[PDB]
Amino acid sequence: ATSASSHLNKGIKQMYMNLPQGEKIQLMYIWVDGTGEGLRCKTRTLDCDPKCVEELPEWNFDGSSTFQSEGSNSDMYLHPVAMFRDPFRRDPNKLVFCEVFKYNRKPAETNLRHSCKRIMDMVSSQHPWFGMEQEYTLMGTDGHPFGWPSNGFPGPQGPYYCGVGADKAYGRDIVEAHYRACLYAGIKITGTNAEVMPAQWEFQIGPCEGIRMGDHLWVARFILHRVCEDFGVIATFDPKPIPGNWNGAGCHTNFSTKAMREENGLRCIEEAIDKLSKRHQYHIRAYDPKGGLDNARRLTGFTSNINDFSAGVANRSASIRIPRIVGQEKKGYFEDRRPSANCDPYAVTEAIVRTCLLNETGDEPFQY
Amino acid sequence: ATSASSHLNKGIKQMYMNLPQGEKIQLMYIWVDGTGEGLRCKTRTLDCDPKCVEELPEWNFDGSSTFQSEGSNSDMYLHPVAMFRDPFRRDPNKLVFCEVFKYNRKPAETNLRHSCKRIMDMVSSQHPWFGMEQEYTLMGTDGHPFGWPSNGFPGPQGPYYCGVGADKAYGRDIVEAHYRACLYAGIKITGTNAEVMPAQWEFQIGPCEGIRMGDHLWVARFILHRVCEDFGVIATFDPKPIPGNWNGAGCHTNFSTKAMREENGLRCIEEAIDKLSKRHQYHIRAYDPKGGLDNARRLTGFTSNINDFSAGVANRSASIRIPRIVGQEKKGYFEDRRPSANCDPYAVTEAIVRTCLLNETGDEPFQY
Amino acid sequence: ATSASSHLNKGIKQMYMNLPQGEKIQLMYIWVDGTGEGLRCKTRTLDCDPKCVEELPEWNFDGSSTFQSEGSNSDMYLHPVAMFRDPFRRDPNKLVFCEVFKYNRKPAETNLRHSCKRIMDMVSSQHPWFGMEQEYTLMGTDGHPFGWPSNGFPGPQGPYYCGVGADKAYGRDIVEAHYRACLYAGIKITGTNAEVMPAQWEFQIGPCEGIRMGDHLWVARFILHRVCEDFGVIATFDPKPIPGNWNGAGCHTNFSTKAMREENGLRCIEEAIDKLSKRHQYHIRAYDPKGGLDNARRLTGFTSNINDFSAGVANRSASIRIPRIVGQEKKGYFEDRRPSANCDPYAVTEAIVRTCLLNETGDEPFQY
Amino acid sequence: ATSASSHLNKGIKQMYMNLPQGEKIQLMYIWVDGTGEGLRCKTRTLDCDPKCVEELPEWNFDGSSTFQSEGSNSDMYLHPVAMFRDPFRRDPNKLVFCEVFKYNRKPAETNLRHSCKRIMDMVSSQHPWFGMEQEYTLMGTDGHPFGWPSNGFPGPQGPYYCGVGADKAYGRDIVEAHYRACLYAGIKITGTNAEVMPAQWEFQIGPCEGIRMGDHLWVARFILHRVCEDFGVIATFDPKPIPGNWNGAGCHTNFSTKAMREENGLRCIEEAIDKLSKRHQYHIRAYDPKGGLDNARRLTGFTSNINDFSAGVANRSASIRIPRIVGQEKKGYFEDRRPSANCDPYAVTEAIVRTCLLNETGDEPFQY
Amino acid sequence: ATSASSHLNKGIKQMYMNLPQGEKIQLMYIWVDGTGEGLRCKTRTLDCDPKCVEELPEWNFDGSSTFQSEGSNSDMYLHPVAMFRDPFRRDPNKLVFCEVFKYNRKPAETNLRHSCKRIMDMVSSQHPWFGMEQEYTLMGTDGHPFGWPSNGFPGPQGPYYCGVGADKAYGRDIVEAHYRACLYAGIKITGTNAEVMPAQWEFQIGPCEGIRMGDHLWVARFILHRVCEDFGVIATFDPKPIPGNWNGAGCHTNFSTKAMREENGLRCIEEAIDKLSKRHQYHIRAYDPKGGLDNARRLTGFTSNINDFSAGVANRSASIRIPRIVGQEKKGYFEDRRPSANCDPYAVTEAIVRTCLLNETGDEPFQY
Ligand SMILES: [Mn+2]
Ligand SMILES: [Mn+2]
Ligand SMILES: [Mn+2]
Ligand SMILES: [Mn+2]
Ligand SMILES: [Mn+2]
Ligand SMILES: [Mn+2]
Ligand SMILES: [Mn+2]
Ligand SMILES: [Mn+2]
Ligand SMILES: [Mn+2]
Ligand SMILES: [Mn+2]
Repeated sequence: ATSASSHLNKGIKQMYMNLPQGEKIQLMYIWVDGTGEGLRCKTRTLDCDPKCVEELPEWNFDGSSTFQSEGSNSDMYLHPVAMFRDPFRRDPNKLVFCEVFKYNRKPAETNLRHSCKRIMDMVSSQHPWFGMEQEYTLMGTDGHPFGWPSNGFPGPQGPYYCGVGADKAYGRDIVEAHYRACLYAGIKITGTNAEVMPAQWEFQIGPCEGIRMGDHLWVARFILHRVCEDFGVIATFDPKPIPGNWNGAGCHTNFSTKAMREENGLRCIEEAIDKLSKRHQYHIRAYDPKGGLDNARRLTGFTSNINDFSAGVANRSASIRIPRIVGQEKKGYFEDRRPSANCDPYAVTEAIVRTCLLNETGDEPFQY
Repeated sequence: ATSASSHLNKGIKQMYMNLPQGEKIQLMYIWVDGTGEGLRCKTRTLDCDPKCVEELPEWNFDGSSTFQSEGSNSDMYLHPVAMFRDPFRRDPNKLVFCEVFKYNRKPAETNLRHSCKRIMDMVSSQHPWFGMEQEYTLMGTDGHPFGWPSNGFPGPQGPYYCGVGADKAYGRDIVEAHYRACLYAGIKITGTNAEVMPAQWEFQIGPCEGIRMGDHLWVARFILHRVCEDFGVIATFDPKPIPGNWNGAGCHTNFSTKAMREENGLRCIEEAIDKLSKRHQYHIRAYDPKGGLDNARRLTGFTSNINDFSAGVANRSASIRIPRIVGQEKKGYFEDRRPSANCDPYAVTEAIVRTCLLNETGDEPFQY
Repeated sequence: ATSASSHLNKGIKQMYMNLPQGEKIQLMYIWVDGTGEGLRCKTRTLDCDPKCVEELPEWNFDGSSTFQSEGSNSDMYLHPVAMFRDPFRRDPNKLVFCEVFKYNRKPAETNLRHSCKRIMDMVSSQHPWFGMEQEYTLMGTDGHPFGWPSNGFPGPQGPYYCGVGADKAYGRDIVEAHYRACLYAGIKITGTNAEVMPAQWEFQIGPCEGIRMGDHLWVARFILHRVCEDFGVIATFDPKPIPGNWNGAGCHTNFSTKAMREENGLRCIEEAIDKLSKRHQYHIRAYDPKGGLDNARRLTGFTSNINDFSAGVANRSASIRIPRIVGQEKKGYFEDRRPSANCDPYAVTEAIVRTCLLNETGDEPFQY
Repeated sequence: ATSASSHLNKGIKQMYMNLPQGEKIQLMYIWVDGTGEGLRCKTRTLDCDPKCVEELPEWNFDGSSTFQSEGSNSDMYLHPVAMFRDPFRRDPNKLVFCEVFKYNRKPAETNLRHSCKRIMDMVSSQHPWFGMEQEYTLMGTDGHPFGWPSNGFPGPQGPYYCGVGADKAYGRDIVEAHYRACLYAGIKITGTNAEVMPAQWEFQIGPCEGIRMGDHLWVARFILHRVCEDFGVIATFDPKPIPGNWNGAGCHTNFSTKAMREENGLRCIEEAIDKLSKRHQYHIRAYDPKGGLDNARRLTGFTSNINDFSAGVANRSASIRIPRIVGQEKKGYFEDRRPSANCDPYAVTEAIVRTCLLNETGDEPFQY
Repeated sequence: ATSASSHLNKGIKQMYMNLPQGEKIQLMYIWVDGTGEGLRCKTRTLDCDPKCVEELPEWNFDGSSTFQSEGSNSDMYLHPVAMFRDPFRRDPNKLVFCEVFKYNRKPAETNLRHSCKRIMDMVSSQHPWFGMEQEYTLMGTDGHPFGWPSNGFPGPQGPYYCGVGADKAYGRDIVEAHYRACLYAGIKITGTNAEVMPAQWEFQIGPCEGIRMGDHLWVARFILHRVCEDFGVIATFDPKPIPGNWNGAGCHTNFSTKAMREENGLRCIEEAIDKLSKRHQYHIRAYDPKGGLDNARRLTGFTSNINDFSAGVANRSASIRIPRIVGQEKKGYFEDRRPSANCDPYAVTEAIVRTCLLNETGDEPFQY
């Protein structure tokens, strides 16, 4: 069951997009709404052919329509912070991820990018590298996963992981289109695979230094949403898209700095793991938009326990996993398997840096 | 009845694949899962534009999701061994067939390529050439062959063999696409034809010296699976896809060495045939993933008998067939008609070489 | 009602065929099965880029699957005799019409091309030119003509002959595609038209000297079959596809030699017509694969009578028709309207030459 | 695929038929058209409430519309000869099988009942008893058997004979309704079963003395036609409804007289069998409306050969079969397995009586 | 996916069955074909209104069409042995379960009722009571269980056992109709329930002394088949209708005699259980038509192991279960959980009596 807009003749759209647009450039403005998990987009025309993000002009939108402000002063300004080519409108047009701001220049409630960027500007001396493996479930318009039998379930799990075939991988066309669009847009995407759950996939955004990780992950999520809209399906980042004995959707996070990637860098990995063991409660609170409510359906064991912390080397069921190659070479990175699929990358990255590099302690972040 | 993902608009996918990806290269990693008949695929991005297979980096995957390992140490490393262009992502992207290894560098349970490669490295002085004619049945998502009437059977056998017409060949588009993809990828494919059973086809991988035969056959199987996934059907290698008076799916194997292709080389053919007559039980055990259980439904006579060995010149019903041209010219090769359609090419090729060139005897292989 | 394979997404097939195949060349081998009216095809890969037909290698196939041989020695060799470009695989790939031979080099039962070629090698001094107007009926997979109402008939005959419009010509796309494919392949096709019966068309293969007529007609029939398979319909050459007051499908034959096309050549036309009047029974026996059984449903008068011979100038209902322009100019050719639509062109052409140029008499052909 | 009239709401028809009609009585007049295998029906209202057939009035119809007469004098009179209750209009209304007569009181071309009744009036002293097992194929409106897969065939023969289950018996509702209607109408029906061919059934009309056999069989055929019309399918009496390896539809005939059912009556069975052996050609000519043309597709062996006569005890493949119980008890009847399913019962019964009781000889019947 | 005959308008069938048939009585003859698991039915008309089974006449049928005899003497006689009212044709018509016999009065290959009846005539002094709980799976015409999602599976097992609701019980209408038909026909049916597998039900035939158990169970199976045919689904008695983690279909058997139901009758239960422990191999061979081949897919543990025998009190996983109430009261019966769902009740009952009451020993039955 696909969307009604998907059944429109795409040949007409291809013919219309084949027109030479000319000097005019369409700038698609992207930002995060008040829910903290959704995205919003609207386009504008610019004729100067800009080169840098700082050249792009500020924009404003009605925040009362995005669950971001009341009716008194509902106007919210958009400050561009990321600059990417548009894969749905080819090279001349561009994708613009923006930072939401209130009417009085204050950061919005869901605008975690301001604090995240401040933290990484503080810690840039250590060069923190992040990589997050977003896992999403391809769902039809009917609320059930794509390709799943009507009013039923497919076979048991096990053949679907990284599977090839009509009965092993559902909606691979969406994944291929999203991969090509992310490569075209300049998103630092490293790879993709099919997860254990059928119609559930994964794409790994590559090492991005600091705020670039959150920027690239958010733009990749928007690109995936637009590709699924073109194909007529819905990509949901719910941690537990289907209750029962089905694999949950999570977003593991890899963390590494200059010392952790240097020779004999395992000691810093142990220090970071101990700090995360100390701040497990804060991290699990900050690893999803609902403060652990959504992640309680994925990290239920039977995925590490939500209420119990555990770490180890090459442990799939541990909250923090050290790659076996990292332990063998005594250097590399460590993977945080706690964050959910709908987690805000800015909050996750900020919490990881605060616990590791800033030695933060307590139950609340410290304002600097 | 095709897959639900097939009904997605392919024009959108074509438009997205028309984007210039640029310097980034997608490497699709392919390996054999724990079932020994299925295949798994997942992709990664590499920016160095590699030339040789040894340059490609090693990868790891969760073996517990592919019926290959337990939960203790479920990580399995991937060692690339074959290097091919990607027909589904054009020239810059590549297909990578990999060798599965355990966490402690030991070969996996289904990783027969290690022993096969060792054997052919031993016997490379004789230059063994192999060619296997894989026969597959095009099945819809409903478990019945493609193009077959709903809840029924088509006309009797005889018009469908190498037939041309709407009512004589089912799913020829898949066969043409697979042939073009195999030619593009560099797979040494020689030809194709429609088998006696409707919707059942065949493609013959050409003479490949040693381990290249298994590599090319496995990559061709993966390419066929991906093409059928694109078209929305399922290609099954079951030896007896439909019970009753319907032709079974098998994978005949041609074998030849330097002496067997030389002048007056028929004597070596007789020696090899006698050795296979001696080791019929071992060969029939090693000619399918289930140790003769699957092949018991195809080689039931009425196809040579599974429990009875027979060989001859230009004999269709014999286990080993000498081509009539080979007998006329007193040189050439001989065909082994016993292996099933789901047989692992590595095991078949290794058994043939062990019986012929290594003069192996007994009921178990000898470890060197 | 079209075939289930037709509903497959052809965009995927176009994308796969857009790949550059490279140096490898696919040779599609074509031959006539044991029924004498059907065709069989299977392809092979050749890397030498051949120029002439004699360079192409011989092939073999299982004759027991084509109603051509018993189980004792079921292998039948294929000897290429015609060389054509492949319209379904573009210029580098080629179509190969082959001559079927038994295991002991003897011509097959349905291999009339050997005797036909011998006869025309004998009579090449007179330069016999032949042209046959094959008429076929476009039928869906349901056994009823294409575009005909479900469980019914269209309007009465008369508007459909050479008609233009949605309600006047059924399946014109197949005819256009077949015409383009025949022109691309080098088939000497002269024209096409819609016959009186709806969904029944006709294409006229042009003057081809001797065995070339049979070769080109058979290759054109195969190309039509493949085009209909691509479009999902079935092209039947039955003489009476639909019983009742509907036009039958026939294949008229034009015959001319050097003297018949020369000045004052009408006398040779009268001599040939008298010889055919003498040998009407032999010709009507040899003008269809069933020895007049199939043609008894078309040549029933109400089309000349099957049991009565008649000839004249510009007579539609006569067995032999002299074109009015030929009579006016006292030179040209004459048309034989007796052969059926499923007639073997080799047998028809051989019988015509034997009666006209070889002055054959009796009820059986004379072996030379 | 059922008829369009079948999809009409039958609840409305039931409601309308629930009305009390009153004193008026509907008389459905039945007769055989010019084809000799079809039936025609039209009704009239009579208010006298008749008791005997001779009371019913004569009727007339346009014979030019039933392939029975030319346009000069196309009126044909109907003479009622059989009297039966109407199962489609309940007890007060009646079914009337009539005898067709020309304008000049001469019997029609297809009116074999006159000669048949004369013969049995001659031979009534011997009390000939006849029973014919009509076998019919339930076909949908699309020309393919009922319940058969679209554009295909069901499983092989063997499970369908007298089968019970959804996949073993097709259209059993029609058979049950026809059995109930025949029992209600007074037709001497003995039993029913499912034949080897799927959707092919059989009903055996019981021992009827003389002309009553033909009358009851024709009325039963009409009742079956009307029941199939109500259900929306077509009951065809073609001897070979589906070409190939499928069971044909035939109408075996049992014959017995007073001496043949008496003690030590086997000698008369041998005499009758010898007479039928003598007159096999006449019988096979007179056992179908087309003079053996239709039966040539059923009695092709592989059913006794059409051109070869054979008889025996408990022989299924013999033209004449003596039941094994009859041979054991030295009395009873013998079965004639030659007549086709579309045979006229009057002609079959008349030929059997002429050969057995009247000792007729030659190639043409003798007019008395 | 239901049968095409199910979509016929049942209002017409109801109207036709509403006719008063009168004095004529339809006798439906039922017997077991050569497969040993299927059933066959065909009807005849009798006008004497019989009271007892011995009054009914013998019948004959073509055994070559039921996989029961060769073509030499294919006639097989039917001897009625059970007498039941017909629920599909109301009170006047009757159901007749018959005993198949060869042409020479010898019992057929699948006619186990003769030996079973002889054994129970021998052992009638002890009054053996049997009750078998047949479990069947309601399957559509497509080969998948009724109500299951197309190309998929429903939720996991556990809510479906004896469930009530649209999503908990599939095809309850068939079960209710079958229960009513069995009660009407006089079948000693005790109860019904829905098994763990969805669309899989169970009906328990009550205590029937000796051969009556087999008779009633076979007639109940035929009634279930006819009811499913009316509703358009297929009732399969396969031991493992769906491979995987789904409950298998079995037919447990309760056994009790006069001593076992008397006071302090537990000792005889122990003796019988010990005898069955001794003869486990013979029983498991004789508990299905395929000699343990079918039951190997159901009794695989994970249902007691097929190769391991075990017995106990109130043990679900044991081959022989003593009911807990029986152990508490020291009297009653014991349940044999080994027989499969397609088991012949005659063979099961005969084996149980031979092991228990006749003290049979060895690997083959002893002919008396
Ligand atoms: Mn992963
Ligand atoms: Mn991972
Ligand atoms: Mn082959
Ligand atoms: Mn072969
Ligand atoms: Mn014309
Ligand atoms: Mn013409
Ligand atoms: Mn019969
Ligand atoms: Mn019979
Ligand atoms: Mn139970
Ligand atoms: Mn129970």
